[PDB]
Order: sequence, then C-alpha cells, then structure tokens
Amino acid sequence: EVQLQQSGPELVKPGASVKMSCKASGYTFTSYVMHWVKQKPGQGLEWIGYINPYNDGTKYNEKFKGKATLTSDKSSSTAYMELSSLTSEDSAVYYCARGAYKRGYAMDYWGQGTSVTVSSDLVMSQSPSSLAVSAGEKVTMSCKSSQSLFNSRTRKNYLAWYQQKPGQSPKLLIYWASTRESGVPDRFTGSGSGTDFTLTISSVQAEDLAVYYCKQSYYHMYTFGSGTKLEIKHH
Repeated sequence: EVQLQQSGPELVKPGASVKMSCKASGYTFTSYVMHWVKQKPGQGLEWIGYINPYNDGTKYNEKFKGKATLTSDKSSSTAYMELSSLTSEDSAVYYCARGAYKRGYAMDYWGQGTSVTVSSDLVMSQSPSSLAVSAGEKVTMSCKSSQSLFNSRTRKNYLAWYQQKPGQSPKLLIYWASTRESGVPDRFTGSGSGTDFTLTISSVQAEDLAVYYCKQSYYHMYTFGSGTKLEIKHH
C-alpha cells in the first residue's frame, strides 16, 4: 500500500542544477517526515536531511547546506529535492524515504532512487586589432577559436563577449554566442557557430568607445580573445 515513486534519472552538465521528485501514496503524507539519502556509486549511504510535510520544516546534515534543498507539496503528496551547482562529486543515487516515529524514527519505506550523473592548447584569435568608425555606422568584429566551441549535445556555442569601457571592469554583453545579457542595447548582436563568431553593433554610438573581448567559456576552461579596440569618429 505505501509507495514512494521517485522521478527519472538525470544527466547534467557541471555547474547545473536538478530537482527530483518523490510522490508518496498509501499513507497520510503529512503524518510522516521525508528523508533524502545520497549514495555515491560504490560507496555507502549518506543522510542529507528531511522535510516535515505538516509544517514544511526541515533539518539538514550540515555537509549538504548549500547543496541540497528539501521541500514538499501537501496538495500532491510530493517531496522535492534540488541540487545546486552540480559538481562531479554529486553523481550518485538519491533516495527519499519515509521516517516513522512508531518505528524508532527509522526509515519505513524507500523510493526506488533517482540517478544523477554530472558529466560534460586552445587559441582564441580575434580581429581587427582595432578600428575607428563614424558615429552611426555599423561595426563588425571577428573572433575565432582553434577548436570548435559548439556542443552538439546541448546544441550551444560556449562563447561570450565582454565590453570594457575606459577605466571600467569588463561587462558581459553576450553569452552562448548569441544571447544578450539584460541591460544590453539591441545594437549589440552576437552570432556565429563552431569556430568563427562575430559581434555586431547595428549603429555605433559615442558611448561604445571600448575594447571588446570574446571568450570561450566552459566549466574548467576559459580563454580570452586578444580583444578589439573600438573608437568612434565624428559624422
């Protein structure tokens, strides 16, 4: 009668975050707390913490504070766990288990477990070295990597474009080669794929005086392009 059904297996990229489920049945969901145990492949069992459906209160194993986040939903008799900033050491099987007072606080029934697998020199050259352009003209900058920054898996290009104005800290303009950060004028448009990328400024303005850097960005490895200095001329 009692059953703990956990969500499917997850294959994720480092630094990512997952959130698994556990749907209870055959017992008053709020009458018993819900625990979460981690089991790294060959190794033993490790307690993460629990959630008390009745009052959404939770206790954590100190070690998982900042990693695991328990939570519940009385309406669907479901407990959730959310792993954040996934590292390789987060690859393991995660179980949800119901704790019972009438059972010496031991874990009555267990979920089947959810599998979480966290799994995945170079030259960045970009020109022109610099260029002066008349206010209003369209600007075009190039960036090329010795090896493709395209991930066929995720189907994304791991390239970013930073803008650095005189005496200021670099600012992020575009990521994933073509996504514009919030607060970045529509003028700026990143494009390209694999090896060759290009940052384009629709109609340059006086304020665009800066040096633009492209960077291949993937966890574990970051490479900055030589940068392109841009100055604005009158007209």
